[PDB]
Amino acid sequence: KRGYDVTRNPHLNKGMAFTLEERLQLGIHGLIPPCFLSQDVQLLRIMRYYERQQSDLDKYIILMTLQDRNEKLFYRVLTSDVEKFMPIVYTPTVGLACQHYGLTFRRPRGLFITIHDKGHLATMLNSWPEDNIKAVVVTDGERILGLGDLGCYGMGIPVGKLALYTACGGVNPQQCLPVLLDVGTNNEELLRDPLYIGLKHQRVHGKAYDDLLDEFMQAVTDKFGINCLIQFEDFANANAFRLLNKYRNKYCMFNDDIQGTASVAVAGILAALRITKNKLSNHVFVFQGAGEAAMGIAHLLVMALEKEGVPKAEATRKIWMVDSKGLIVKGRSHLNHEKEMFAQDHPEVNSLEEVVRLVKPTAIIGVAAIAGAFTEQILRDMASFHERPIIFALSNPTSKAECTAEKCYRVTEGRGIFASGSPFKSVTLEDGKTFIPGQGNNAYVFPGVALGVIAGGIRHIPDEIFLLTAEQIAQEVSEQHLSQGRLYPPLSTIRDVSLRIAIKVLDYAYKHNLASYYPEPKDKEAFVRSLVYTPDYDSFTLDSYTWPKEAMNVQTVTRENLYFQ
Amino acid sequence: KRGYDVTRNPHLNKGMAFTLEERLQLGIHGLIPPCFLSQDVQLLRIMRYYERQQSDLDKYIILMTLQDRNEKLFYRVLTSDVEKFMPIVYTPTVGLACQHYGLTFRRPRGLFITIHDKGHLATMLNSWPEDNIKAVVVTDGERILGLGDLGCYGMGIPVGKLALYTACGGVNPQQCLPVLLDVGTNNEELLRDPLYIGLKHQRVHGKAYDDLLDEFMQAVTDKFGINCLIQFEDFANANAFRLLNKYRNKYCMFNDDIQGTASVAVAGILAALRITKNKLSNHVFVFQGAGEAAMGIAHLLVMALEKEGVPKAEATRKIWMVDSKGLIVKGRSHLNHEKEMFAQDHPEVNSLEEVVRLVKPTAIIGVAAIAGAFTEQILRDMASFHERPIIFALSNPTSKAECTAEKCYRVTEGRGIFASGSPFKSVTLEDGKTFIPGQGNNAYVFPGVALGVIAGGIRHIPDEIFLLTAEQIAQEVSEQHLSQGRLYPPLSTIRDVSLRIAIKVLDYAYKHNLASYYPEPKDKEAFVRSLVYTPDYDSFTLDSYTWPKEAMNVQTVTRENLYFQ
Amino acid sequence: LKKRGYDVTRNPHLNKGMAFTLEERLQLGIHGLIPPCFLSQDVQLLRIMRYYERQQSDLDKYIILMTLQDRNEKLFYRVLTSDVEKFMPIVYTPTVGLACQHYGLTFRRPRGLFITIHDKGHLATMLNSWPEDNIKAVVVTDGERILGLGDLGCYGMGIPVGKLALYTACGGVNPQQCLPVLLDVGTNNEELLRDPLYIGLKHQRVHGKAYDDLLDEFMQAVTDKFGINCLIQFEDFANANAFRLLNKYRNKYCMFNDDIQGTASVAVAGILAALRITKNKLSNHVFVFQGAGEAAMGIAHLLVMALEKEGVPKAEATRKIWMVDSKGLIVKGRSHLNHEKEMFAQDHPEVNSLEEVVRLVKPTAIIGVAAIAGAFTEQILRDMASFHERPIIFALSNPTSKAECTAEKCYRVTEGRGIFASGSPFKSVTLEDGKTFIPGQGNNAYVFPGVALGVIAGGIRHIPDEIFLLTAEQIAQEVSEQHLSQGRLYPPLSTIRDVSLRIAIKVLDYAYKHNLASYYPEPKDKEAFVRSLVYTPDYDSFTLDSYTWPKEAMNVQTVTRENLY
Repeated sequence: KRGYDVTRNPHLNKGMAFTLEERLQLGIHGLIPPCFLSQDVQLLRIMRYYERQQSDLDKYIILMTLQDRNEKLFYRVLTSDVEKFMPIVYTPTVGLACQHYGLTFRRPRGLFITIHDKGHLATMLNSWPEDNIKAVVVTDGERILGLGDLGCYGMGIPVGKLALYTACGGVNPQQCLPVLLDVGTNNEELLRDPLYIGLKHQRVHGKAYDDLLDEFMQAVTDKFGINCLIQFEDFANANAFRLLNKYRNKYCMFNDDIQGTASVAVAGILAALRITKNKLSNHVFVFQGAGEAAMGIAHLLVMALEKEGVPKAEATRKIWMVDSKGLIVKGRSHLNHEKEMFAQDHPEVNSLEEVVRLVKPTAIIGVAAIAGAFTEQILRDMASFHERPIIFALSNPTSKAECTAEKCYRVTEGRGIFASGSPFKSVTLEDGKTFIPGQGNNAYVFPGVALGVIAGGIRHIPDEIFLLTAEQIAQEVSEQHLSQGRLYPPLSTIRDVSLRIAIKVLDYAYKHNLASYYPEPKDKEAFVRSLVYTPDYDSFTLDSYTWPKEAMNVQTVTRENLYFQ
Repeated sequence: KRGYDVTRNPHLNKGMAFTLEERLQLGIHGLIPPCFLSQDVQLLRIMRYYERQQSDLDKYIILMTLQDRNEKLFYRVLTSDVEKFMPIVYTPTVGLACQHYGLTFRRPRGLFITIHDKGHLATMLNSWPEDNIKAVVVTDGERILGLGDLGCYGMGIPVGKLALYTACGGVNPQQCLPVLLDVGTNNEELLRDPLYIGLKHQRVHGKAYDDLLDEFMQAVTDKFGINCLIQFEDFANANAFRLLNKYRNKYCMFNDDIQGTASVAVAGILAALRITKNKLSNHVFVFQGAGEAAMGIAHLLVMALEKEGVPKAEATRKIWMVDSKGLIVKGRSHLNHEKEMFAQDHPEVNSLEEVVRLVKPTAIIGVAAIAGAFTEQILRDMASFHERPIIFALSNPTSKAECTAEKCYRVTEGRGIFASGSPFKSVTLEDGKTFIPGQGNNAYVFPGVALGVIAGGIRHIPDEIFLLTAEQIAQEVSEQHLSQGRLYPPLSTIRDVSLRIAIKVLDYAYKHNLASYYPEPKDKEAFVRSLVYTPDYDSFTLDSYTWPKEAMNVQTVTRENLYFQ
Repeated sequence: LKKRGYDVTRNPHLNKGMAFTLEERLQLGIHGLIPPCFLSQDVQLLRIMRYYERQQSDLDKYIILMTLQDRNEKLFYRVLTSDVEKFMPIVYTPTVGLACQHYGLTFRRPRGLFITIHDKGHLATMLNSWPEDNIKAVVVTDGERILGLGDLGCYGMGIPVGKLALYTACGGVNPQQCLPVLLDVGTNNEELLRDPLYIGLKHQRVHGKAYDDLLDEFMQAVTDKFGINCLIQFEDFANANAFRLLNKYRNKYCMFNDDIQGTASVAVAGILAALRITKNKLSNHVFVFQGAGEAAMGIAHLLVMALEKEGVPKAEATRKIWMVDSKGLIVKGRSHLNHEKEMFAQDHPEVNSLEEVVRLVKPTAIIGVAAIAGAFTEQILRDMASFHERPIIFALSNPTSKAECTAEKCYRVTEGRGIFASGSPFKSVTLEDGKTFIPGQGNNAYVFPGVALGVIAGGIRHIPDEIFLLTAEQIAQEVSEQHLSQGRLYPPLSTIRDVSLRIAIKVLDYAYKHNLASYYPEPKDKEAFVRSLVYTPDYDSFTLDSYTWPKEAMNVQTVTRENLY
C-alpha cells in the first residue's frame, strides 16, 4: 500500500518513525510532523501517557487507542514487559473494561454476527478487508471468565486473546480475526441498559443456536480454507463441550477454557512430580468443581495416566469430583454426560472436607471459584496424609481463590506444593522458609499450540498435543525454581517457551501425518522462527536492479541501431 | 466509497447510525455492532463522555478524537451549542492544549511543510487525498494569539479555525485544508524540549522565508486553482502586513488577525452610533496598541469615514495610536511603515492617560493586551468629556483586558458603551441599571466572508468587503439589545448571521465583477443555502430506474426475437 | 470487494459487453459505456461467428479469436465449446505456432509473464506483476521446440496461451486460475536473431548451470507465491532438457511434461484400444519404434509399465521393445548410444535400416515419432500385413508433412487390415474396392485436460506415471464397438468434456486410495465434487445478497431519542 491510506493502515503505519526517504517513496510527505523518531523513542513517548492513567481500565483504553493506529508499536509495548501488560489487554482487565465502557475500538477489529444473519454469514465475512486469515477466536459472550454474560460486549475478549497470540507466541496478527456471535443476552442489566449495543432479547438456544454455529464454521472454512484455526472462548459449560465434540474432528478447532486450562494444570502436576519424586500412578486427585476446566483437566490427567501404563477405567477411578451438590457418585441426582464419566461407586457426600477425609488425596485441584474452599482443616488433613501434598487453588480472581499461598505454606508447615490461577507474591514463613508460588496461566499453552498449528497446517488438534505441551512446560522449570516451589517457568520467557512448544507440536504432527504443509521442513526451529512476528518495523525496499550492460544495449532498439548485425 | 474503507472515512462514516440496509449495500455488515442509532442518540452518548472530562484541555482532546472518526457527528456536537464549543475547539483552549499535549490528531489533518522542502511543495500537496480544495488556512505558528511562538504545535490553530468555518458558516469541511509552515522556532522551551516534534532551530527569516511563502501560494493555486481561498492566521506583525500587501491583489487571500478583527471592531463602533446618535465624522479615536489588529481597525475606520464623505487625510487625523513607547507622532523614534501613516503632528507623549487628556477622544480601543490600561482616571475623563463614551477593551484573554465591564459601567456611572474581546457576564450596578456587554468575536466575520468568497469564486477580497460585513453585523443588533448595551448579535444566531453576510458579499462581488462563478444566480440566498454544510447524515441511494416496457422489449435481443419485424 | 465501475469493461473475466442488462449496468456504475442494446450470449455468439467465418485463413481466424479472448473470456469459451473439434486446431496446434511465427504476439491485453535469464534473482518480484493471486495451474515454455516448427524463442508465448485455452475448453479448468509463462533465455533461430523486428532476447540460448538455476528459481518462486500444490506443466522444451527437468522436478513439485507423458499416455491408449480389435494381450505384441528420442522413450516406458501390470517381468517386458534411431537398430555394443538408449539395447547384430529391422523382428506394432517423412515404406507395410493378420501402424510424427505414412497408404498396402492412427488428422479413406476407414488421431487433448482437472481438484501433490497409465486405460474404453469396426481407436473429440470428467474422477479415486491427494475432507461423491468445479461459458451473476431482520427484532434494535428509555 502507498499514499495517504498507509497512515490509516494499522499494520503498516509507522507514524513519525517513517524516514524522510520512506515518506517520499510512499507519497505521504507532509502528512507527518517534521521529526523522524526511532521505535525506541516512540515507546518512550507512549509509556509516559500510559503511566499517567489512574486505573487499569484507563490503561486498557490507552492501549486500545494505540492498537487502533499502530500495530507494531502496540506489540513493542506488549513485548517490552509481557507479564505487566498481559493482565491489562486480557484477563482480568479486558472484561472489566468492556463491562464498564463497552467497546472502545474506533477501528473495526472483527465481525459481529447475529442470529438474525442466519443464511448470510458468507456475505458478512467479505466485509473483513484481510483475505488471508489463518486463525479465528470466537465467543458468544455467555461465560466471560470471572464475569458471566457480557453479551455483545464480549467482543473485547477475542480481541484481547489474539493480542496474546501475537505478543506471547508470535502469531502474525494480520492473519487473525476475532468474532462475536450475538444470539442475545440473559444479563438483565444489559437488557435494561439504554446504552447497550447488542441484541436486546434473551439468548436464542437449542438447535437454532447450533445451526448458526454450524453455518459459522462452514462459512469461515469455505472462505479461508479448512486449515483455518478456530478457537472457542468463554462459551457456557454445556455448549462448550457439545461444540468441541461436534467440531474437533471435522475442523481445526479447540476450546481454550477446556483444553488449554487442562494442559497448564497437568503441566503443574507433572512439574510437582519432580518434587514428590513418585509416579503419576501413585496419586489420587480430588477436584473442587466440575465445569469446563475441571473436566478438561481430569480428561487430560486420565490420558497422562494411560501414557504411564494405567488402563483407562483404572485411571478414571483415581479422580474424585465435587460440584455444588457434593461428591459426584453413581446414581446421584443432577448429573450430566461429562459428570457420569467420573462418578464414583460411593454413597453421597455433601462437603469437600468430608471427601478429603474419605479419599485422602495426594492432590486437590480447585476451579470452582468458591473463596476459601481449601479450609485450614483440609490443608491440615492433606499435610497429615502425605509428605508433600499438592494444592492447586486455580480459581480466578484472587478474591475467589480456594486459599492463599501463605495459608497453604503456613498450615502445611512448608510442605504443601502450591500453584494458583492468580498471581501471589513470594511467601516467607516465620522459620525462614521462602516460597515463590507459580501461576498456572493459560498463556503458557495456547500461543505455542496456535503457532505450531498455523505453521504446519495441523488439520485437527488431538488432546495428545495438549499433553505433550504440558510435558514441555514441566521441563522448562529449572531445578533451582523447583527448590523455590515454582512449578512454572518465568512468564518473561514466554516467547521462547511458546517457540519450543510450537516446534514440538509441529514435530508431533508430521510424525502423525497431521500437518498439511509440505514439504516437511528439515529444520523445524528455523521454519517456525521464520513465521514469528516481531514488533520491528519492516522496510519498503524497491527491489531495483539492472540487466547486464551488453544485454540492455542489444535489447534497446532505436532508429540508429535497428539494422545492426 | 464502499467496503471497509467507508468506516475509516471521516466524511462518510456514520458508525452505528448506518442502517442495516446501508451496511448491506456498502458491503460492511458485520464491522459494526448490531444496533442502529439515530444521530440524536449518538449525540447523547458522546456528550456523556464529554461532560465527564475535568478540564477544557481534556474536552478538546475528546472532541479531536471524535473529529478523527466521524465528521458529521463532530459538527452535530459543535452546532448543538456553538457558543459553548467555540472556545474549546478554538481560542483560547486550542492553543493551550497544543502547547501542553502537542498534536493529538490520530488521523492526518493537513500538511506540514518545512523550509527544507523548498522546491518540492507541489509534490507534497499530492499527499493530501482530497483533490477539490477550495479554502486553505495557513500559519507558521510564530504569533499564536495569546501564547506566542508554538512552532509546529501551531498546526492546531488552522485545524480549529476551519472547524469554525464549517460550524459557524457552513463551509464544506471536505474542501478545507489546514497547513503548518515550519521554518523553525524561537521558543527556547520548544528548542530544548526532548518531546518537541518540529524543526529544532531558530526561525529562518528574510527573503529565504519569503521565497518559501511565494512557492506555497504558487503550488496551492497551481493544483487547486487560483480561486482557492488562502487565509493567513497568527503570523508575526511585520510578516503579516508584508504578506497581505504582497498577495491580496494576486491571490484570493486575507489575514483574519488584521482584517477580520478590523471588521468586527468597526461593526461594534457602527452599532454604538445607534446609541450615541451621531455621525462617525464626529468621533475621535485613541488606540491602545499598534500591532496587526490596531492597524487593521484604524485602516477600516478610515474607509468608513471616507464613505461618509470625510477625505482620507482628514479621516486619518481622527486616529491617535499609542504603542509601548508612547503616542505615535511625527519624527518619533522606533516607527515603521504602518505606524508612520497615523503619526500625528504633536510632541512626544509617554502615557495613554495623558493622550486621553490631550485628545479627549470619543472612543478608546485597546488591543495591546496590557491589563488594566483603561484606568479609573481614563474612564472618568472620558465620561466627563462626552455623554456616551465608547470603551472597547478588546484584548484577550480576560486577565489581559484593558478593563472589566463592571469597572467601565461603574466608573462611567452607566454611560460608557462597552465591548470586549473576552466574555463578560451581565452587570447590574447598585442603582439597578443592567448591562449585557457584547463580545467582539472574529467568528462574526470570517465564516460568512469565506462562505460568500467560496460560493462565488470571488477573485480577491478588497477591504470594502470587510466594511460591508461590519455594516451587516451592526444592523443584526436589535433595538432591545442596544437598550441593554449589547453591540453584537447573539452568537447562537451565527449561522444565520454568516448566511446573510455571505449573500451580501456575493451580491457585492457580482456588482463589482469580482465573482468568477457563472451564471450569476438570480436567487443568491437559495444559491448560498445550497452550499451550506449540515451535520445531517447524507443518504447512499442507488438511483435505480428502468426503461419503458416497450423499449426494453425491443432493445433486448434473443435468438427467439432476433428476426422480428 | 467485487469489481465495479469502468474497469469491469476492461476485465476479461467479468466483462459481458452488451450482454450486461440495464439493471447490471446501473448496479456496476457503467451505464453509458455500452451501446443501448441488451444481447443474449446466444446472439453474441451468432454475431462473432459471422465475422469469424468471413476470415480467409486459419491464421486470420486465430487473430480474431485472440482479440475476442482479449475482451470477453466467457464468450471466447462459448465459441470454443460450441464445436471444440473445429476450434482446437485454430487456438492450438497447428495454427498457433504458424500464427506466432508469422505475426509475432498479437495479444493486446497482457496474457502472462515473460521472464528472462537477465531477471535471475528477481522472479518473485515479477510474479507480483500478474494481477491474479489465486493461481492453480501454470504452463511454461522456453520456446525451443514448438511442436512441428522448432525454435520460436519469445514468440513461443503463444503456445502456453493456446494450451491453457484447451485446459478450459476441453477439461473445464477455471481459466482465471491459469497462468502462461514464457522463459526467454535467447534463441538459436538464426532468422529471429537477424530479424530487426524480433522482440525477444537477441542472443543464442543460454545453457548450463545458469539455465538450470533460473528454472530452479522459477519453480521455487511460483510455489512460494501460489502454493506447493500449484500445477506446473512444461511444454515444448527441447528433448534433452524436457526429460532432465521432468526427472528433477516431478517428485518435488506438482509437475509434468505433456510432450513426454501426455504423448506416452495417448499412444498407449491407442495400443490398448487396438487390443480390442486384435483380441489378444499386450504380452503377445512386439514393438518397433521409428525414432529413439524422448517421446519414444516416454511411450516405451509406459508400455513396460502396462506390461508389468499384466504380470510380465520387467526384463521380459523391455525385450519386447526394439528402437531405431538415426544410426539404426539400438543393439548391445553399438557405438553412438546414450544412457537412456542402452536400456532398450537388444542382443542382436547391427541393422542399418528400419526396413530390415521390420523384416528380422516381424513386429506386431510399429510406432513412428522420428518425424522422418515416408519412413513407413510400402515394403514395411506389405511385410507387416504378411506377418500378422491385423498389424498396428502408428504414424504419430508431426507435422502432417513429416508423417511416417498417410492413412490411405497404410490401408491400401495392408489390404485394409492395418490398424492405423496418426498425430495429424487424416480424413476418411475409401479404397478403390470400396473399403472405407475412419482413422483416429492421437491427440494429447485426450489426456492433459482430465489429468489437470483431477490434479487441481484433489490437490494431488505429484503425478506418478501410474496416473498416465490409468488415464490411457480409461481412454481406450471410451471407444464404441461400432467405431472400432470402422478403424477408430479414439473417442470423438466432441465428447472430450465428458471423457475429461471421467478421467478426472478416476485420477481422484487413485490419489485418495494412495494418499496422494491433499484436499480434505475427501468427498464421498467424486463425480459431484468435480462437476462443481467445472467452468462453464455461462455468464456469472451479480445478485446482491440483501435481506432484512425480523420486524420486531429490528424495531427493538432501532434506537431513537423517543424510545431511548
